Amino acid sequence: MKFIIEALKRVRERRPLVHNITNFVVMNTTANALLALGASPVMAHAEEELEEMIRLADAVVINIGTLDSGWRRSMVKATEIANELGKPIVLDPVGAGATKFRTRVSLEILSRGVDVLKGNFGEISALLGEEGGEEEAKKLTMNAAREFNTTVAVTGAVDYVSDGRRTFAVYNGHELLGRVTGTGCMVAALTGAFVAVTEPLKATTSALVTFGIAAEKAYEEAKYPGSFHVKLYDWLYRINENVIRTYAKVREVE
Amino acid sequence: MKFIIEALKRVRERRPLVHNITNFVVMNTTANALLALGASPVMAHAEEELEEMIRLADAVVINIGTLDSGWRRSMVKATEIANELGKPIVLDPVGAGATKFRTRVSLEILSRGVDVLKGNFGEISALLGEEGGEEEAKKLTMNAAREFNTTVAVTGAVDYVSDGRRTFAVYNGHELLGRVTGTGCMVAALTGAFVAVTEPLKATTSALVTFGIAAEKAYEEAKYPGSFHVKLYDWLYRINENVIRTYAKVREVE
Amino acid sequence: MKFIIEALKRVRERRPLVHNITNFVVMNTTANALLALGASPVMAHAEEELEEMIRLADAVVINIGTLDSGWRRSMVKATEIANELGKPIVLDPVGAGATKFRTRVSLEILSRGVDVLKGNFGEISALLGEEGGEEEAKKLTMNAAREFNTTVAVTGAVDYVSDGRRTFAVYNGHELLGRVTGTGCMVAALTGAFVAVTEPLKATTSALVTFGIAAEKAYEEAKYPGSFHVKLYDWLYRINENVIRTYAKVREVE
Repeated sequence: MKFIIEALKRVRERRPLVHNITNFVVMNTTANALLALGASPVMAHAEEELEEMIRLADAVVINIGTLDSGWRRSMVKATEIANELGKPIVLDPVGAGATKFRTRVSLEILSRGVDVLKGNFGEISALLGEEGGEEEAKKLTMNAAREFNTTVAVTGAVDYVSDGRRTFAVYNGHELLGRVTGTGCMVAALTGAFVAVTEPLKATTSALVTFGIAAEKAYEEAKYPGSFHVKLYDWLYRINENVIRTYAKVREVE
Repeated sequence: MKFIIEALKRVRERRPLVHNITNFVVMNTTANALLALGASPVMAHAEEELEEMIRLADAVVINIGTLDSGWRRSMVKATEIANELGKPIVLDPVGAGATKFRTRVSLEILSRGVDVLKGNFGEISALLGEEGGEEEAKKLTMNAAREFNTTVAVTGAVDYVSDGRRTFAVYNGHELLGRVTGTGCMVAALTGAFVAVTEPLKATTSALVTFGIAAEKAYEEAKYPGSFHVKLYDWLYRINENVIRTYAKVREVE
Repeated sequence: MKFIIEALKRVRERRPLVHNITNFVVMNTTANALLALGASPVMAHAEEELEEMIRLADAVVINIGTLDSGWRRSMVKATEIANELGKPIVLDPVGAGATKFRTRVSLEILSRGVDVLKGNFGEISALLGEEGGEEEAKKLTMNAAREFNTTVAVTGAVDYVSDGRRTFAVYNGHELLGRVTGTGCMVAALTGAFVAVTEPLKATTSALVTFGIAAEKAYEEAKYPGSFHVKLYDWLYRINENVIRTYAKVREVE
């Protein structure tokens, strides 16, 4: 899809700085994913520097994977600062639905407003439920997008992305991603780079297609978890116009 | 050994959720080790969600590698919650004997009760000493198991595992593991998966044999630290009945 | 250069313990870099064990990449403890100049005294400016070294290291390092190992040459970010006298 190739080019030409207030398991992993793609990561959470860092950044990615009271304070404050400045925010509600704490904090951030909400079926369904696979996943994506007035992506074998009016289905990816931790978190981080250079719906769709293709390419070279993980970074770096043209599996729905 | 092949099969069929309250150096590393083996990891420490997360989990792994007062509180509380629910607990006393703080916290957790205590000679000897290589390592393993009323593993060139009555010696492994950080921590995390599906003595022995074989297989493919580390995950995923049958080096002692 | 080959040999013969109070993104990464080189890492920050850990260590590496009020307290206390004991300190002012918080904390640590200050042009220039490319980088390195009464390294395409009286230029390295996060942090950690066995100027210069060569060797084997990252550890382990003799690009300036 044309806007995907152009978005990737924009990310690499502009080299956006993506501020991550993320979890301990994906600190290095999402930073390297961003660098491989062509963006620049910065991980910071101290309330003493949140304003200056978010001012410096082009986008903010919030990941609650390993949150606690201290990080929650930083994440909520960051959301308020980013919204005041108009810096796009990407939220990955890791574990929402698993514990009330995660569901509560996710809704708290969503109440203030984010630009992209990205999670799996269970996480997004839990958020929409508390607040109030294909056809059902598509409906969930749309309802959540309207409910939270933002662009939502419900990831899965087939990913669905919607801003409430338009919807895209992404078929790229590989099941071995299930054996590498924080892959959805990598997508959230990459989305941060794309949203810095293009609107939310196209940015998130572009992130899913790009990462999904990288996963397919990585598997071609490595059939096992360890080597496969390494190849993900290789392909986030190597993916280009020709690869997207030949591997992209995405369509607009409805 | 037959119970090892069966334990591995059980881990992969049941896909247990292993809750880790661990150290910053091994967050990603132990999560990916668990995923490669066939289990599911979850890293969480917030006191606001410990009960719900431990309720969700099938086993709890505590690693004090980078502890502080805040994490200590979470670890002790987790131990009390897990014991009330009957969820097996694996403790890796990283650095016990190196600082009083680590020795103290380890004994505090052991006093409440764990199902598996796993560490090297120095760590376990320090715990047994404060509380109160082969032949000496074997005796240490046994005395510690009776002292702390649990299954203990003293890792080394040859690993010893004992529940106080029975003891096993594991000869699998490779010295290059000494050049990859947190490998013992990987074993503790994997033990969490095994203990969710089989009793402590067999679970820990199975974890040591499985990881030890993965280390041997990884070295066959990679002779240097970086590439060797990557291959560990590949083999935790590839190891199967035939590999265990042909590579396992384990025997019951006494 | 002869003192580099000898320093590397000393690191591997003595296997120094390098205490790191570092950032979340480089926890595993710097630990494995140290192990590959031949040193032993230990990551600890709890005020309850700082004294015992620094007493145990041969050098202390402080990295403010993901600091907060809690870690700042630990870092400042560690600096005071290390100086009282005479344990060499390496400071990597990650992000100094980006936020006042990072600049402030860096200067606070520098005021108490460190043995090696290592950062890029922007970070060191911000510290020297607040306190008060080649020719300019060289002048910066020298002025900063005299200003902070320590050995300073301003990293870049060409690295400059000076203790205020003597200066060295390092030409080794590869641009792909820009696509792997925390590479400068890896150098700071390695410097911790070298400074434990040789004086600051030679230790830092040796660290830059060794890592720079590892980068060149890694690129020869891997042209993409993921695989390249893995090969860095392989070569920190494989580099030896012959490789240094044939690849080293370093000279004393002035």
